[PDB]
Amino acid sequence: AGSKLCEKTSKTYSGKCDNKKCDKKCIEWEKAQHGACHKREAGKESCFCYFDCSKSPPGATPAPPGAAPPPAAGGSPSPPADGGSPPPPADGGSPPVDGGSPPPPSTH
Repeated sequence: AGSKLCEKTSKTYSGKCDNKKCDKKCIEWEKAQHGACHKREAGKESCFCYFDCSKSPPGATPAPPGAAPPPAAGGSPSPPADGGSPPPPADGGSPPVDGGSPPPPSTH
């Protein structure tokens, strides 16, 4: 009938290599359970995700490439970015005069 684990190797991830993006994209594209990213081989970033398929027995026994997954690793980059900082109020010049000017936006 069916009962095992299915893992994807960025077979449809595309785009840059991120942390949450790799996982989200995995569950959004491959509807997996958990995904991760790793840079290696000519600097090529690969995304590996694992999700229960068919039934997923208590033994797991996924479908790896060669039965040799990556180490525990410890990367997952995600610096402090994007914290609420929209563009200025579109006044309208025509011709354009740059616009903006001080004071500066929020978040020092």
